Amino acid sequence: FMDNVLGWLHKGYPEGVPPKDYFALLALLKRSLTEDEVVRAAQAILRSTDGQSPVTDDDIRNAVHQIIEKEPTAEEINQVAARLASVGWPLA
Amino acid sequence: TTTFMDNVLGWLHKGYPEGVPPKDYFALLALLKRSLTEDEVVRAAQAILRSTDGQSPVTDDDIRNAVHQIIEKEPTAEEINQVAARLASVGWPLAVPV
Repeated sequence: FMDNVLGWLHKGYPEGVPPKDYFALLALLKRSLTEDEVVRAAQAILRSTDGQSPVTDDDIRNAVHQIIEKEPTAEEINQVAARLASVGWPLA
Repeated sequence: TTTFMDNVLGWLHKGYPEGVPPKDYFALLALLKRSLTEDEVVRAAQAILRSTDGQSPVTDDDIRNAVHQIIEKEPTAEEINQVAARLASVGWPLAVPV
């Protein structure tokens, strides 16, 4: 797994995951951006950045949030980071 | 889909009946994200293809057994799915979703 998914899990459930939240947890873990959402998110970053300053997880989270209008998961952020990497955009 | 979640949720409730403490997040995520390597997928599909003729749709049980022999431990839902998907890429009759 990616390090930030584990970080995301500690952030979301700082004192443990109670059994009443198992469905919510797994549903969130399963969630991903559609191809069209990944295109829009990467586009949004490219529109707002110069290609020198490395793009941060926070930058990507904000771009994705604006698009899906809800708190992004680590997996969603990573889809966009991957896409930006495919066009050589610097990543933090 | 619904069945994927049914299966993982059933597993989670059984493995962690009183909750998942933060010390077990590493182990939990490792299991949830565990996947067959490409070469393991190839080997599973090949063993299944050798022992079936299409008159009997490949079941979850068929795939589970094939993957178990390869990885030498109980296969997860995602590992089973990877093989079902590979089999579907050659149009092999499947009982299970993908």
